[PDB]
Amino acid sequence: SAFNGKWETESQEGYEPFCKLIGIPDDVIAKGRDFKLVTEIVQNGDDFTWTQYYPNNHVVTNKFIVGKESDMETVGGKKFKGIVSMEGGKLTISFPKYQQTTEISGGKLVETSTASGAQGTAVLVRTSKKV
Ligand SMILES: C[C@H](CCC(=O)O)[C@H]1CC[C@H]2[C@@H]3[C@H](O)C[C@@H]4C[C@H](O)CC[C@]4(C)[C@H]3C[C@H](O)[C@]12C
Ligand SMILES: C[C@H](CCC(=O)O)[C@H]1CC[C@H]2[C@@H]3[C@H](O)C[C@@H]4C[C@H](O)CC[C@]4(C)[C@H]3C[C@H](O)[C@]12C
Ligand SMILES: C[C@H](CCC(=O)O)[C@H]1CC[C@H]2[C@@H]3[C@H](O)C[C@@H]4C[C@H](O)CC[C@]4(C)[C@H]3C[C@H](O)[C@]12C
Ligand SMILES: C[C@H](CCC(=O)O)[C@H]1CC[C@H]2[C@@H]3[C@H](O)C[C@@H]4C[C@H](O)CC[C@]4(C)[C@H]3C[C@H](O)[C@]12C
Repeated sequence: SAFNGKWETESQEGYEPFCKLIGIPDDVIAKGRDFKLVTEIVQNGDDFTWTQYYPNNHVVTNKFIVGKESDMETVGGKKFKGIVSMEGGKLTISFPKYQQTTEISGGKLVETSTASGAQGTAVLVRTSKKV
């Protein structure tokens, strides 16, 4: 039940280098920095429903079972299959060019992603507070 509830972005460390690495144009990075994503999580043990509230009523819902291959969807609508493991309370997914670790730390939702681009890699640390 640890991840349960509604969360709101308070900080995004590495935000601009991360966005720059993955092709986002600089003008929209500068506009995008003040956007604070709201996340709603229903966790029933190993069963998760992860909802992100993007601009313009663009609700992105991902459902998964921990340690079991699950159908997932990106912000752009790309469907893919993935496995979210839990390692000491930390949710984790790994691809050859992408990794994410999500945890509850100091009562906050902390999301750490790493991506490969042509320049090298970039790391984003997003921290959300409970609403
Ligand atoms: C900047 C933009 C806000 C709308 C705008 O300014 O036009 C926001 C809305 C959706 C955001 C993207 C989506 O959240 C998907 C990605 C999530 C990653 O954690 C950061 C990069 C990432 C690719 C985001 C970059 C940027 O913050 C976007 C593109
Ligand atoms: C990689 C992508 C951001 C870039 C994009 O939109 O293409 C983001 C948007 C939604 C994210 C997923 C959703 O938050 C649902 C899952 C949440 C877990 O905490 C990690 C895996 C998890 C399956 C995430 C993997 C990945 O970081 C996703 C798919
Ligand atoms: C590509 C997709 C169209 C649906 C599809 O073809 O599957 C479009 C329509 C809705 C768009 C999203 C929404 O308009 C909300 C966001 C608006 C921002 O200007 C860019 C990111 C943003 C998160 C968009 C990403 C992407 O361009 C979406 C997902
Ligand atoms: C590898 C995986 C596809 C898995 C599958 O084929 O089932 C893909 C699906 C959507 C991809 C993500 C999206 O294309 C958006 C991002 C694009 C950047 O150029 C790399 C990171 C980035 C965040 C991608 C990481 C990774 O390559 C993802 C998560």
